[PDB]
Amino acid sequence: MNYQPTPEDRFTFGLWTVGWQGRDPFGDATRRALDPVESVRRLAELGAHGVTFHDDDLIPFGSSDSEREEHVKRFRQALDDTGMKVPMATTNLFTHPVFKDGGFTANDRDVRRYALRKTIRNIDLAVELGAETYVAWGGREGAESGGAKDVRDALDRMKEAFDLLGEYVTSQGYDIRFAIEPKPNEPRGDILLPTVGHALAFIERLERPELYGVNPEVGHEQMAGLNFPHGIAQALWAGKLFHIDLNGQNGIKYDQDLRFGAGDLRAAFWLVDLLESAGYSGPRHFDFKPPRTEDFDGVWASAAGCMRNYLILKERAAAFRADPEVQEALRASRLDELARPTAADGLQALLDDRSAFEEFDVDAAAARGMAFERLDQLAMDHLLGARG
Amino acid sequence: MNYQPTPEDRFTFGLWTVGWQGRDPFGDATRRALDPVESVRRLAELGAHGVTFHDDDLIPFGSSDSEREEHVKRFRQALDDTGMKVPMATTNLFTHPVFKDGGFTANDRDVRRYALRKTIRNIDLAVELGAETYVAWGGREGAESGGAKDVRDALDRMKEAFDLLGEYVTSQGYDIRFAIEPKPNEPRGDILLPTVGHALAFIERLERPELYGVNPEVGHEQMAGLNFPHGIAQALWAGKLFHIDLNGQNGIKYDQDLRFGAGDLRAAFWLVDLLESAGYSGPRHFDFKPPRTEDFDGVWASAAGCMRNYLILKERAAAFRADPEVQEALRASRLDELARPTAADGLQALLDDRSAFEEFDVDAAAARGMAFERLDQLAMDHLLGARG
Amino acid sequence: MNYQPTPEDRFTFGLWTVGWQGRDPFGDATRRALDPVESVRRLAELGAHGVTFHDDDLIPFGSSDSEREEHVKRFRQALDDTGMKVPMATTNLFTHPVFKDGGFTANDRDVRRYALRKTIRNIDLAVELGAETYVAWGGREGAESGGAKDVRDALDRMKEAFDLLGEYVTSQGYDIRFAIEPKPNEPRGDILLPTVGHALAFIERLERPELYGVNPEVGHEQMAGLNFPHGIAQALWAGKLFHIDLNGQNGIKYDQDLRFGAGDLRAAFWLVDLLESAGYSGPRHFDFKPPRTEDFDGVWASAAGCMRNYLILKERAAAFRADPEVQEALRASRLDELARPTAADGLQALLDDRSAFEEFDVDAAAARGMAFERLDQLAMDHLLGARG
Amino acid sequence: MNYQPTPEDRFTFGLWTVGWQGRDPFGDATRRALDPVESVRRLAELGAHGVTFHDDDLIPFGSSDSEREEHVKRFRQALDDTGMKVPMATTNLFTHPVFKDGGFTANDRDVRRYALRKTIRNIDLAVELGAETYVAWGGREGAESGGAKDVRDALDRMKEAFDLLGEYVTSQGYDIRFAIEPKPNEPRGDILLPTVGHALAFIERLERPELYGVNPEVGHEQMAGLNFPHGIAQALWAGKLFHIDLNGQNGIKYDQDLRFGAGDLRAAFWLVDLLESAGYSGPRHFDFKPPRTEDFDGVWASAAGCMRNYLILKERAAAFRADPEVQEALRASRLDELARPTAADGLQALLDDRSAFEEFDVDAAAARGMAFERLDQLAMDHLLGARG
Ligand SMILES: [Co+2]
Ligand SMILES: [Co+2]
Ligand SMILES: [Co+2]
Ligand SMILES: [Co+2]
Ligand SMILES: [Co+2]
Ligand SMILES: [Co+2]
Ligand SMILES: [Co+2]
Ligand SMILES: [Co+2]
Repeated sequence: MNYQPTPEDRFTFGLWTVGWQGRDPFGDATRRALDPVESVRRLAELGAHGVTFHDDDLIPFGSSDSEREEHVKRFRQALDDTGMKVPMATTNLFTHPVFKDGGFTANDRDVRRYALRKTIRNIDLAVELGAETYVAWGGREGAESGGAKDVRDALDRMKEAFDLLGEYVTSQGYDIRFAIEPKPNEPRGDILLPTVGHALAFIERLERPELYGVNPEVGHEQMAGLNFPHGIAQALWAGKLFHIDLNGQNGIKYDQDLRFGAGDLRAAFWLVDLLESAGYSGPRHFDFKPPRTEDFDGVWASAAGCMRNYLILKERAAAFRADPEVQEALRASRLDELARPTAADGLQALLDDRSAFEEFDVDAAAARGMAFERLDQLAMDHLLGARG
Repeated sequence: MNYQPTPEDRFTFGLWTVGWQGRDPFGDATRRALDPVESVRRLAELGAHGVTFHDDDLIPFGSSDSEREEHVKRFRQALDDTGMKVPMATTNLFTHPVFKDGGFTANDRDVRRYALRKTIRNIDLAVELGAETYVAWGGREGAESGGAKDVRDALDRMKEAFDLLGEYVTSQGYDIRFAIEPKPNEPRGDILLPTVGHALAFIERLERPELYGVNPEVGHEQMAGLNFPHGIAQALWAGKLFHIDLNGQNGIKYDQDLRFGAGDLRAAFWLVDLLESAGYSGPRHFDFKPPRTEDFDGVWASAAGCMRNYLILKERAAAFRADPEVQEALRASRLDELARPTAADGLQALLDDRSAFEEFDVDAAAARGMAFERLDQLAMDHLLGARG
Repeated sequence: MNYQPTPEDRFTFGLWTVGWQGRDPFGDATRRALDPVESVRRLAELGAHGVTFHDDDLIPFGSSDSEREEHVKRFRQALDDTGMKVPMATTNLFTHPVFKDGGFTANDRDVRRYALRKTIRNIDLAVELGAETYVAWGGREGAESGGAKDVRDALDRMKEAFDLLGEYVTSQGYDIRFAIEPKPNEPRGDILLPTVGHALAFIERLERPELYGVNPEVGHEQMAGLNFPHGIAQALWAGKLFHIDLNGQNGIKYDQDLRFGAGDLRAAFWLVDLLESAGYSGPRHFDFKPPRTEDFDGVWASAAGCMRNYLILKERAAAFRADPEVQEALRASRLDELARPTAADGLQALLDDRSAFEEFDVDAAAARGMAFERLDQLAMDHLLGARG
Repeated sequence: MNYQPTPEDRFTFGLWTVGWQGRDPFGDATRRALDPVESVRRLAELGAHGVTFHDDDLIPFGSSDSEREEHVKRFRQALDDTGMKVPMATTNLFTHPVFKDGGFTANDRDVRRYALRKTIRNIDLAVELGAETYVAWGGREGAESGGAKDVRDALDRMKEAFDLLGEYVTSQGYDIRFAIEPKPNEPRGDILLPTVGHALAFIERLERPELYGVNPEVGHEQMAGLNFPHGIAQALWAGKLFHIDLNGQNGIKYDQDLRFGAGDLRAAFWLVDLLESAGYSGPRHFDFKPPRTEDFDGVWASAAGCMRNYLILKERAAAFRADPEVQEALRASRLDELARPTAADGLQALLDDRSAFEEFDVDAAAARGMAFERLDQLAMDHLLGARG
């Protein structure tokens, strides 16, 4: 009863994930840098479907046009020699000191312009490598103080930037969509569009909202103490789940970026279930960070554990939904009733319905048990593979 | 140098605020119930502008049509005898056991219908008393487990309900708007539309989004560790700030509902500033709870403290923005640059601009100090009224 | 492969657990009160070992000496008719309004005295029923403001109270020990001795520290974002784990008090393991609250789920420690090295050891991988009962 | 009405504070390294009393015995040329990869020994420079997983290390005391002795507890959502407040280390008050991090702001305690009653007191208002310097 991941599973990893050197705010790198080529081969041997990357992950900052091509060529040969795909690409607008006050919302106008040019350059490369989704994580978009950033003005600059990026893509006739990755805080005191909710609402104000979705991260939403599965549900409801970042997070605190399955285990189970039941076809991205206490051997074991955890949860969730005893329980809880419209008969009908108010026995309605505990235990028994 | 609140200040209070009996999950009521009439007179004497209420706050649950009128009549005379106004009204869809699984998103269809009828009934009364805004806090909309509620289905029921309420109002030709009050958790494990961001995004999916705004609460947003001022800014940017609930909250934990000014003091200062600079004209509502450790004398002192704190912060914020030294600091931080468009020259222009990339000196740009600390200290000195 | 709990398991429940009426800060009771006798029989039929209670749970407040005996007599017959035991008893110093400012640390001296008398009265009854541990949860000990309570003075009153209780017990020659249950916040803004750490340190200042331990709660420690298993470990290390309260908690927020197993599942697994490996013999108490959305049928299902979850985790933890592959992994991580003293050779020896500094190859030491990820995946595979 | 700090104020700063290069987990250094000598002169000109440092802050890692002396000599001349003192010193057991699994609790025995030797070496230097307190922050002491560290075994190693350090100091006849700085998490998933409470309790298990205190940090305690002033109070009560680290923290999240006064402003006011009323004589250390968005000019402005904020709060707290109206309010709240013993008359007396139970009118006692809101508003008016 083993769970071997295959390319068909659509499991992808970021060059920065297994490529993390282990540099933390209070420690130095515990591992040597990994050549992108090596990562592409190791991941392929593990059963990955593809890899994503930041412009600065593939081509070192300040690289000449000659070096640039050379870096891309090598990467291209690796993908060809393995069959790996590049479904998503993003831009690094947070590392370089120049982005200390942000990229698209930096107070310095000259910096904002540079941010757009650096991004557009990568979008072109992303389309060349075959990326279908372009993610944008504004890690420096925010502030540590109250009078340091006018959110109203910042939002204007944020929209302007995204609007321009949409005009460029549509002008080049590129078949690529944008995905905004929200984050509550870190490395900034407060980051703009901190949750999936703030990102979804901001997208509705863009000139072409149909060109923007959302790339929510398990750990990010949890950083604010929110229910990731619930967040994902809303995104799917609004048809904006263009991509997703899987990982682990131990409650509220710094961005752990643990391997998928870690941290909130039950949350992971409910997430996989929703993704499988909703029919999510997007790639199963893994934005994690192998612990700095591990070596190269540990890094590969960590990544493999991510795909394995997903497969295991996927199996338990399927068995949980296919279990008649569970199907019967769902009905006992009225899960089927929640699906039926409230007033399909219309407003006037509902207004003239005495059974809805005038002659509604609230006493008897309130006495009805929801039987939610029995259903949850059935879900727990399935997760722990202990069905008795 | 005193701060006497006047009706012109637009300070409003909820009947449940100063009317709180002090019943907590681990204790009984420490204060006797207050007759709505008494609250309307005491608040008027304090300088309040008006009071808001839940259908169940003014007319006891199960009240006969005869009792109903009687309760309203008395309340109406009090408002006339004092000049107090009723700018906002809401429905209690959380107290009664019948709403143990929610109101608009309850799994039981019969309950959902009853919830809509109970609401519509109050909307009518709200329009009669002169309410301009109708708030909806779905305190029971959520779940304690994963398989107990299908967020996708729940969102459908939530939209259906709001859509119907919009049809009723437009059908009656009522000049009233809706305001959704988000809350992360409590009393439910997880409440739907937990943040201002989730509420704003959900509103964009309604048939008539122009009829729905947002009533964010200081404590609620803080319950998720978010930046309230930032949240309010986004709302104003999207022109959805129809109402606001002021109060205090000590970090992340249960809903304290402390008097305005308490908890995050700096957050309160930045909030008042934004509200005053943005030109917010809506009422300054106070959704607080006088500590159960206080008597009737303490309740009045608590409410008065709310209006006083706002007035004090309002003064400090005004002095902070009018201070030349501060105006000069804002320029040093490039606050004025953040206001200028990024690429007003257009996309093609930005693409052909070598000064934005090809010949952009990032080294010199990165070396520029933001001078945010000096600005923040200037803001701190103003708040503490210690300008030296 | 079922897990039937037996009295030998030592599973106990509080009268307030399954007896919770469902009264929340925003809702009324959804269930009718349960007669203590009924709870004692239902729990016995489920396989419980015994039940605990607050003085106010068994004998209604203000009960006459005649009523008191009557309530005790009935309870006594139930225990005899079932074989259930009463391993722990506690006092209710939080419900009654009189305790609005606290019990042992109330500002009013007359209240503090009353609190001690009310407690002593119950200690006597606890010893009569056969209780071995007396828990003290200071739910009202704290404050909502800074100048409302002098922690230094409060700590004095707290010690005085506990010191007096120790003198009473030793004077009566009672064979009962005290257990302090810490809680970060709620219902008070901040509660004294908020964590297991603060309680353990405060106990070291008591006249007879050997008479005081600690009754940590899963949800409480989690309310501050701490690692419960780690907290329990420290308690065991200091030999102060006299009792423990099991339950569930979904991250940081109000006190959920969910059934054991819920909330942090992985945390529960590590907790059970430590309790089983350390040899904890104390009773497995369950301080939970059946969701108000459930009826009497749901309450029993919830309680049963608590015992079942423990048994399942107990099995997985045992298999995880007995697995050779795991034993080998522990060695690879140097878990065995952490057990060997650092400088058993002494200080002088360590000072003269050139291999510890002068000739210590830190480069090679740092390159050694901890192999913690492989061990964690092995722990995960065991928990999910998916060993492949 | 300005607040010029003087050496008499006892304001100290860590070399790593104003020396922070700005390297974050998602960004590079935005500022060039500062020569310790320059920091000692700039701080002196600002009015600082002295500076603290880690062994690796003054002497670069791997420095030869010849380089070591050279670094110390220069530093010594700076202190002489300015009059600055070195009240505290600490060891860097977190940066070097060798300490990836911890220092004193590392699984590798050879690493633990090296950690002790590296520490002892610095203790000697600390005593030479005139340090009175030696702080120990176990930033790497913890784990990211459950089976990666046996807290029981780890605690043994932690005690062994501290015990040995106490034997070395007493053997050398050094007049220096140890101070343990707790931290909930970061950079490790969970750090041992996460709160002031866990550190105080662990110290009571040391061979010579009289040689160990506690160095609590404002931001650290807040990282767990605890009340810093309350934490400090308990420490003072146990006479273990040997040192303290001042700074700012915006609720629950990563370690911001903002300048003193920032983050929780009210918490800062109550802290200063307690420190001034308790008579704390220890140095007012500032463990902060100047925002990476600032230049050298901003760094100095940030540090100056720390001393200024303390002085301002110190003034407001003094005026708040000296205000008769406040003194009268404290009495109205019974703050004076909380100071009087509960049962000075003894146990037997309290047991025979019918006025404490038999004839205690709880009804009238419960009706008494605490008047805490009035007192808090008086405290608020004083803080905002708005006494009307
Ligand atoms: Co992350
Ligand atoms: Co991500
Ligand atoms: Co609230
Ligand atoms: Co509200
Ligand atoms: Co609890
Ligand atoms: Co408990
Ligand atoms: Co810190
Ligand atoms: Co520190």
